[PDB]
Amino acid sequence: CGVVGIYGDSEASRLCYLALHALQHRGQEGAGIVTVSKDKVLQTITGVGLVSEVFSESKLDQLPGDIAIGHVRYSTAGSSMLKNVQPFVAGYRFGSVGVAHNGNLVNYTKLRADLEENGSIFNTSSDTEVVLHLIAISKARPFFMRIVDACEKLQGAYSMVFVTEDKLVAVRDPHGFRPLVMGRRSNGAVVFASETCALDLIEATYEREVYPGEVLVVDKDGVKCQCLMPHPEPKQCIFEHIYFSLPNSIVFGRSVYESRHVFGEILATESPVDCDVVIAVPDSGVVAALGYAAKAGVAFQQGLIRSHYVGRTFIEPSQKIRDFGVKLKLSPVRGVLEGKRVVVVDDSIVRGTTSSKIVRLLREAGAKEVHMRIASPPIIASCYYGVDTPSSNELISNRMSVDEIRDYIGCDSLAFLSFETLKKHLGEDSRSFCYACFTGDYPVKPTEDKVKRGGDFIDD
Amino acid sequence: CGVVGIYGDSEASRLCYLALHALQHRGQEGAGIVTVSKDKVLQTITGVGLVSEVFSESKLDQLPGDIAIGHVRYSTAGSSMLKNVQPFVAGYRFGSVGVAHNGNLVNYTKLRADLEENGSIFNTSSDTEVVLHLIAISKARPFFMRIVDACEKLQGAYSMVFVTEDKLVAVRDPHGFRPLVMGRRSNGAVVFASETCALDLIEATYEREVYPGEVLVVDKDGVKCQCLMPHPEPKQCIFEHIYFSLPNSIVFGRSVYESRHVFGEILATESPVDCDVVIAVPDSGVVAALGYAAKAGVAFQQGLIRSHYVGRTFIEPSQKIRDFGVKLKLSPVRGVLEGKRVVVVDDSIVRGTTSSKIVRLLREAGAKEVHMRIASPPIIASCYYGVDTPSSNELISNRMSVDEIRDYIGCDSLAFLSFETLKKHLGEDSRSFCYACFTGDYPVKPTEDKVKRGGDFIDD
Amino acid sequence: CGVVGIYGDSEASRLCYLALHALQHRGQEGAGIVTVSKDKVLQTITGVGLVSEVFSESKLDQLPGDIAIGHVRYSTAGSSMLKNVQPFVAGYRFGSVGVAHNGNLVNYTKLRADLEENGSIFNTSSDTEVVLHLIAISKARPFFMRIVDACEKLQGAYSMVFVTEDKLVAVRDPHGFRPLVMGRRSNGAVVFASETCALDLIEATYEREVYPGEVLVVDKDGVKCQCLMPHPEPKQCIFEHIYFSLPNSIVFGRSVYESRHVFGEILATESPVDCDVVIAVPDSGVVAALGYAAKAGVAFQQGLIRSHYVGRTFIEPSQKIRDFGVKLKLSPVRGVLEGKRVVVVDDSIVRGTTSSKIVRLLREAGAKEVHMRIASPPIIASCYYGVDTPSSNELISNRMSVDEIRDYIGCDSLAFLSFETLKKHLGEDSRSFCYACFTGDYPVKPTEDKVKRGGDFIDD
Amino acid sequence: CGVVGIYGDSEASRLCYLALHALQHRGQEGAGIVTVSKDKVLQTITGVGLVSEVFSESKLDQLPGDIAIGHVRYSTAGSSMLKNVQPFVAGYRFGSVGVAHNGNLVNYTKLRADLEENGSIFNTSSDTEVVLHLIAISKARPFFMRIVDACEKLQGAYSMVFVTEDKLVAVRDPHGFRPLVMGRRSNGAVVFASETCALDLIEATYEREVYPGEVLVVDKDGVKCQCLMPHPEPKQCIFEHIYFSLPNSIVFGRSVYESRHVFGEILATESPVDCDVVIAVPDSGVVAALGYAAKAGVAFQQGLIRSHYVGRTFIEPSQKIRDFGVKLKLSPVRGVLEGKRVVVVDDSIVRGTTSSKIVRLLREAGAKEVHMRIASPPIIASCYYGVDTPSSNELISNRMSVDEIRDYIGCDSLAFLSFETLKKHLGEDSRSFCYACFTGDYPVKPTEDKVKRGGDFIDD
Ligand code: SF4
Ligand code: SF4
Ligand code: SF4
Ligand code: SF4
Repeated sequence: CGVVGIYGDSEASRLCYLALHALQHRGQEGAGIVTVSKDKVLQTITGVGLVSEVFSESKLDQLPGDIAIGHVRYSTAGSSMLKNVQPFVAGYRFGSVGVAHNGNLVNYTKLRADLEENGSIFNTSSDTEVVLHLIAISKARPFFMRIVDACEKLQGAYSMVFVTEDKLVAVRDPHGFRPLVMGRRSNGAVVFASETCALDLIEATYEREVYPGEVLVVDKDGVKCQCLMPHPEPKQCIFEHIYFSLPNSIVFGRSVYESRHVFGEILATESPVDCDVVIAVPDSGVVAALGYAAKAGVAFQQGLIRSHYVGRTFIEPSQKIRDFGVKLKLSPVRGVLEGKRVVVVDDSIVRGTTSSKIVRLLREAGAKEVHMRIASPPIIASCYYGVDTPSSNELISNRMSVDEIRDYIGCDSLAFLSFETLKKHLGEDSRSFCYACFTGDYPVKPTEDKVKRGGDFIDD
Repeated sequence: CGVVGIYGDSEASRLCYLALHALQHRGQEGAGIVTVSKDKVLQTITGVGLVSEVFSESKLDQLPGDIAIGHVRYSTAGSSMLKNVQPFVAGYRFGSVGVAHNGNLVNYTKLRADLEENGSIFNTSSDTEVVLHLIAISKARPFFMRIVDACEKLQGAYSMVFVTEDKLVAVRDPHGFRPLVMGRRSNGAVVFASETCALDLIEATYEREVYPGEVLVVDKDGVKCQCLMPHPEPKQCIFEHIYFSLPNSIVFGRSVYESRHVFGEILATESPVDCDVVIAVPDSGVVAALGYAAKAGVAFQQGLIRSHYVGRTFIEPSQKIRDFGVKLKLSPVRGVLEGKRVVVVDDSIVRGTTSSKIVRLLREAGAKEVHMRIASPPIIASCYYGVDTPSSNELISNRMSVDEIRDYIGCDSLAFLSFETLKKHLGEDSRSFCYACFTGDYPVKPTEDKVKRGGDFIDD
Repeated sequence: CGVVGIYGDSEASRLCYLALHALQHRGQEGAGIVTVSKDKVLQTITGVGLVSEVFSESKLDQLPGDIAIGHVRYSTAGSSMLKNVQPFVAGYRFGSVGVAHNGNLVNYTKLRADLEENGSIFNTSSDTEVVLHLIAISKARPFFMRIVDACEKLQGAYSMVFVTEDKLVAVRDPHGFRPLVMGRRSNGAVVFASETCALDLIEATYEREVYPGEVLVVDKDGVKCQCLMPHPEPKQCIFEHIYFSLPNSIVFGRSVYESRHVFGEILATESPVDCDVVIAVPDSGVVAALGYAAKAGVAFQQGLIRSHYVGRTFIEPSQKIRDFGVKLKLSPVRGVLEGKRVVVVDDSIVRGTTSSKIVRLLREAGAKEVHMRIASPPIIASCYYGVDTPSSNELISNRMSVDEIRDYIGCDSLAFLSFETLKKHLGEDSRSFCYACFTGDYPVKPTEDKVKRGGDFIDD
Repeated sequence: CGVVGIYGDSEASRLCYLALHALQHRGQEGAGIVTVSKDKVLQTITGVGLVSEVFSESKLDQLPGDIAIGHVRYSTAGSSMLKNVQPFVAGYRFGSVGVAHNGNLVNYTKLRADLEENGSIFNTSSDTEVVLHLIAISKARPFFMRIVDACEKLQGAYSMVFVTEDKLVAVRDPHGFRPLVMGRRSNGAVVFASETCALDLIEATYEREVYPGEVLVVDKDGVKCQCLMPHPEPKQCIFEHIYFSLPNSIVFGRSVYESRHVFGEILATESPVDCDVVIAVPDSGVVAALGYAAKAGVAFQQGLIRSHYVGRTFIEPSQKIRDFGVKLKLSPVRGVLEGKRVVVVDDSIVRGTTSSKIVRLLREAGAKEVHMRIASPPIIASCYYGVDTPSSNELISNRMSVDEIRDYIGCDSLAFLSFETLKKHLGEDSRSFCYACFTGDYPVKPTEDKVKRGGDFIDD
């Protein structure tokens, strides 16, 4: 998912909408904005669909004010989602507060059961309602002290933005699992975003990361760090660099473009093969493939073309056209592929069902050989920190060998990025990253049965 | 507002939709349904607008199950409503529960402040969330005992339907302020509705009123009254008969058609005037006007015609046409009015602004005289029991005399229904009705500053 | 169908929209407007659905100008209509012209075949495209002379409004089959409409009928009758008074309210029966029923209530609820009907399927007897003049006797309005009306196989 | 624009929808389909917007049949388009016919004036209605002979597909200005499309080009060439290869991918400059830039990223952010640009306004130098053959020098593709291509004042 906050700008809702648009890749199932009116009321509008499908200019017009947070939401309920109320808003003894969260509370069920034992009710099963509940039972003042009280009980990943009647506060969990960054507009306006690309769009100059364990709060006085909670060696999600963030972004202080380009280079040195063309699975693996092509010394060619007009809800012929889902967004250039030995670069392999479709598509297009190259180590464990992966037995690198996956998807060779060379490339910062999906060893371990943060607002 | 519940029918969502349609007059600002899937999960879909604007056949298809409750909501936020989340659903230690409510908790702010003092948060400012909170902090079992526990702390009006993973329960407050009735379908299906007309549509035979102070619960065993909470002398809302319900309805055991027809008769005996025509303000006052015409001995004529295609949002010429809102739904028949002395019957006068528009419309249409007759006593005090009236100083009968209102709206005579003759017509049951809007004396008095239940899910 | 035209008003599109709304009863399948920009271009927007479903304030904004015509369209394709392009616009040697038509060209197929023989193509099968074709092959000048040339070849009914780059012209066929009336606004604005009620809404004072055979043209000079084409004794459609127009209207110089009230009176004198209540089928037959109740000396009671929220596309339970279409818009008042002998008044009986449903509905509501009274003579022949009736063998008065229809619909008695007493009530003007649907004798007879003017813009 | 036809498939409308989707780049302003029902009626549904915005599964369901043509339209009226009625359908003496056209009739106004002189009317100002008119006045039989008769009067570009009650015919004008290609499905189904990519999607194997001057007709007998009209030396649009078609396409027998890659190579040999990075303006110039990077020997990097979620209607901050239109779809990777000398490749320059925006965007992103390279010769003359270019004085290469454009857009160097080296690369086929937009010399010259085919169905 993705979060956004703006303090001190008369177009807070519009700028929040734009930054949510710039982060749309982080979550397509839902969107929402919460803005503080000049009379200090939290107006919220929230729906299922894309940021543009949820917000019209008519609706942005119903959100006047100087402060706003915004959330963009991923969900395996896909388009069959019934309700979405994130950013979550509530009222309690100290006023009104809304929160937008990106992450996953590992100890959600224990926290919820303990709160339920004293009569708490839950409108949604989302972590952010547990965060608000914890803040509410806190007896400390001011608001940031209650945020501190609440966060000390949370295990897991969280990057959050809170909005109140006159404050905007950003929180990054002590491990720093999830990206959060701060920028400033030409006027005093302060913005937080999940990635720097959202800052770039609305011309908020990137200033710094929000630090792991930090509680930044901006009000009339300005931006002030009012807590650097105790935090160990970091564990920032490596999958942000592998897959989840955009190449223009600078997440965790690194250029995502350079990460993926170097991954491609590593694949080419460490698992070369005679080939005539290097191509990508677009648009993800283009950058990595460029790097592979650079080291391998054979030219990159745009052998597959992503369609501009993909919809994700599309008609299919009655007489079966097999693999229509992919053929509706990937078109092969027969001129580039016919009779050639093709190295096709891609960013990962989880289920393995779509890689098979892509290999078949390339072969039907005239490819003589298809050598697959994955710009990531094999994914063996589930993510417990806020991005949905299937269960551990559904991960094809848990069931099958590398040679077995090679046979299953039907390609001549198959090579993953070596985990050890990844750590070598990171070098000094190799200790600053979570790799649980490649190793199986989690920095924060689940205390009982655990969940993916976003399902649906449908109640058991 | 209006509520509906169905237990024991494989088409629960569809039948709930139809009954909400049959109650659409009770509330046009929002609608919603909650249905229990075969796997015992509470699926809910809820939106702003009419029942047909909120529910498509596609969406009814996402609500399979045997149990469902439904709510249809009134709100002075009109079409500018941002969020509507009623019927309200939540999860707590004993499972999942949804509730639909019609009424008003007089002591909401005290109940909410006391709950806030122990760390409760509130997603909405609606009474029904307070009811769920109270149920949740109850330590009793079973569910109906917690309903009893919660209701003993509520002052005010409430007719509610609760749904859980396998039960449907109906609750009527001890004064019986608000209608609630029960009926049975051909199969075992049990339905509760705010008015009998919803029962009539979906062919659930009317069985009985839910009694004041009753907690009916239907499950696999059947319908069982499991509490008849202590209850004073009833105070059923007389405005259900004056204005709020449909003539086909039998609310509080009486035919609403007969109530309004007799009111018209009373107006004609007790305040006659020489006239040539008796007409109504449609479609509300047609029935009363018929009765007036009968007693007065001059013929009823349909002198105004309501338009079938009223939209409630509508374009207006830029060169202002005066009173375009009424002219867009009421068309006079000049043949019936030209040169005649007209007695025009209507159900009430609150603000008094539209009565003036209607008199002007009749005069422009050729009426020689316009004698206004209101099929209700003068409305002087605000309703504290779940249907929105303006504040007491905004009620024209608080500021002005009967003769003063006559002058302000511009008619030759003006007469209200005598309160004493209303009580005489009720006779034996004259003690069973709330009249606070005609007297000023409330059966349940507000403990502090008090609210109207509808609001908007926009947070202070 | 219904037509509208406005000349000389800067809000021509908005006023056209409003008048089309005021005529919405004439046709619900389509709508459209054509307005002349200040640069003398004919901007047109046209769609399937109601006037409000077709035109948004955003779309009215794309139609600036001083002149506009508008059409509202009936079609047996119902909501399954694929295209609608009426008002029809075209360009030809003398500029650009749009036309909106209400009526039916009896000799359409002959006219179209003769035009096809010289290479004409037809985008639609509508009469109005034939009218434009005929105007175009005319070699006369000015424009009204070409209209005259074209109309002399048309047999049948037509009330039309033409718009050009700077003129608005109204045409009524020599028999005057179809209503057309003219009014003036406060500024110079001149409007034509199918019924006076559309004039009344937008405050254009009714001036006069457009006369049978008249070609009125309004331009910068003003309104001028430039042709009173030869026309015989008129044959104005009696069904406008029986069914098609609104009671507020004055069609053909008569009050439709008085027509229907007198019809009710006639039914009561000429076919009385012992009864306890007189009721109507709402909203059509209320006026007639009032008159019946007046003569019969038993009180009218609103025994059925039309629903305000009828949709015409509505969900129905899977387990069969019989006659759900009617039960979804007509609700009986059991108090008015239980155990009583009911006379129910209605405006016609064509198919006879719905009268049976209504009788059954009344009986289920407790009626002891159901005496049906039809405020119209029996309909035996099809209309050849622009309002769709089923074929002659589908008309129940063609198959069955009066006593046979009585048995088929299941009522105790059944009585139609006597044709001879209808002619007596008309008196002097009894010669001025078409009665072909009651007699079978047509004033203008079809020259070959003939059509209903509106089908679909779907091509054979 | 783009055209599609399918004969002999029970899913003709669905397959037409998919092929129109695969051609969506050819025109975004409108879409439409015409399908022949089993009863031999031409059902058509047609609207403004994208293919997915125009067609729902509900609407495809209303188009059953075995034959269908489809059109996708470009229009400078953009989203402000009022009506789109293409594919055009009509009825005439020999039955019913629909046509979809891509091209431009140079002699439209003369053809239309001559047809107007004999009484023709025109619903639209589109060329395709003139084609239908000409077919209709033909006295020859069969249908293809009338097509031949009509085409002999047309000067200009046209690739058309006609549908009748039982035939599908394809027509390519004698110069072959516009692409049209034929393919076959697994069952007998025959499809025509503007580009091979539409064939590829729905698995119709590419068979051959439709030849310049050809009239192919497919019916029950099969595909038969029934006219190879006299045709000069071809003049196929070079802009199909420069800009208009997709790289997966094989238009005019050549791989568009190879054309653009070679153009990039030519730019690098003939106008080199010291640089550190080669980047493209996505996604258009990626292929050419790849070729440039190959010849120049400096690596390609994806220095700009096109946004996936471009909307073409989009909100903008009220405190103006400059160049928001481009910043909303192109994001620079600062890591790739900061301090580097950038060669940025793009496919053309017409107005020159957006190139300036892009250079500014690159400079703000840290580029030390910006060398622009255009993979096309300078565009000096307007296209008279069916794709909209501004007038000749609006083309920046008409006003300014190459060095002058370099200064105006603000880059260090600027180089266009040499026209002579383009002709050299074409070699044998250099005579088979229209270059009027680079030379000024037209193969077919306008006989009088001339138009762009798209317009809007708004009438003068
Ligand atoms: S388990 Fe994988 S996806 Fe989850 S935080 Fe760790 S590295 Fe990222
Ligand atoms: S105050 Fe009036 S409206 Fe309110 S419950 Fe009492 S009688 Fe009804
Ligand atoms: S046939 Fe009947 S409906 Fe038709 S014009 Fe004559 S009276 Fe009217
Ligand atoms: S003028 Fe240019 S764009 Fe037009 S057809 Fe010729 S080459 Fe193509």
